[PDB]
Amino acid sequence: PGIYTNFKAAAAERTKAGERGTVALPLAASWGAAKEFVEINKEEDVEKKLGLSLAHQSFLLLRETLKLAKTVLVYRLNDGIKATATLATDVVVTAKYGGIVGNSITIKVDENVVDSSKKDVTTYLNEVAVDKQVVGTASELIDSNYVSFKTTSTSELQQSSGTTLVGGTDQPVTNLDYTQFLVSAEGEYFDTIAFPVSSSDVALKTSFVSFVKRMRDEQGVKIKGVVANMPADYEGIINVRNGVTLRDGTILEPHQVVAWVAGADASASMLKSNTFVKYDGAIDATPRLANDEAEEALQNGEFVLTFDARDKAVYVEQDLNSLTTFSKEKSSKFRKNKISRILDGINNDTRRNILDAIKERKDANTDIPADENGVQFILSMQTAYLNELQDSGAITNFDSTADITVSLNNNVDGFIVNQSIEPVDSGEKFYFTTEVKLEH
Repeated sequence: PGIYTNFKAAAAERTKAGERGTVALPLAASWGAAKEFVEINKEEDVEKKLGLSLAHQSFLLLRETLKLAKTVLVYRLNDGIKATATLATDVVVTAKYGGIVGNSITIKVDENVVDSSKKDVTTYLNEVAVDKQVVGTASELIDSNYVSFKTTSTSELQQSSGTTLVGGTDQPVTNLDYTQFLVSAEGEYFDTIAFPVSSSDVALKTSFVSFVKRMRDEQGVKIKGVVANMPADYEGIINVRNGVTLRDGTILEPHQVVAWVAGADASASMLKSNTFVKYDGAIDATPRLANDEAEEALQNGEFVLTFDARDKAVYVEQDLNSLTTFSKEKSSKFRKNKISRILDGINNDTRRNILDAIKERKDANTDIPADENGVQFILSMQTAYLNELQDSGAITNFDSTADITVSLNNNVDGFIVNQSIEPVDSGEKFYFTTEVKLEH
């Protein structure tokens, strides 16, 4: 227990096999917070939080993401009119959220059998009860995750056989909504973010790539972005090239395939790449690419899917990112996602594990001092982490001596952690320096 085991836990979490990553996915639904995220891990979550079944057509992309992602943070792009209706006598009942899902809501108020002085106000959603309240007066009605009662002066709860709400509607998705999605994305913890925007508007795709560039190289949060046909020449973006065709015959354009790829990158282990990973459910890659086109594509940092007629399944040609223009600073190695996932991860954990210890030592009233003892402490901690990654086989040739160093922020108000790590298969140690401030 305590900080220590947490640091090892971190690295251990990085190699653990099984359900993984959580990906932020923008979608349009007919029910929900609107301009806010919704966390879903189980199929039930979908219906309970968005009013429809996960099998609905509205969640096509969602399902594709869930094919490999453990968690999906769906953001409602749109919004809509809230269904309404007047119950018995002046009892305005409006749906909680906006959207056509409110039109499936229906309140049936009867008389109480265990007390003739009260009424049995129940709310239905598609002929299935979801909220029942046994109240005496209109005021005793407490708002639910489905309705909102408005008690007025002339309020009289008359028995009703079944009055249904109406007027629910959802306004189509505007390009503005996608911008707001990137804004709310700042306050969410996810591994990968998908941008299934239509290949039409180029501006959006650009503003998306910028958003990712900031998050990573400016805010320090090393996340991955996925867009279709968008050579951002940046190691933080995956450029999906082609699409696929599912068994049921449905055709998925590359801008849709991103949904899957997002979950694919988000679930990938630090030890395993995504090359030769099959796209479960896809019977063909449309369009297909000839050897020269493919070899060409890869050369340009494109994430391509190829159909293997032998095993009759489609798989990832190579887990690469849009980065093409390399250099002294960041070598070519940075295009290969495997090497990147290790690096990104490391850094990411370095900063969070340090922050946790900070705000944890503070809760015990033993704040980590900005002196030599503080440095040593953190150094010793990160070291445990680093070694763990070596043991789990994520990184090799790690010398606790000249590979990790910690110092003061020059303003003695934070810690600077410099480290040279080497991802398993890649003869090259990379230099990484993360700064953590005692008070953010």
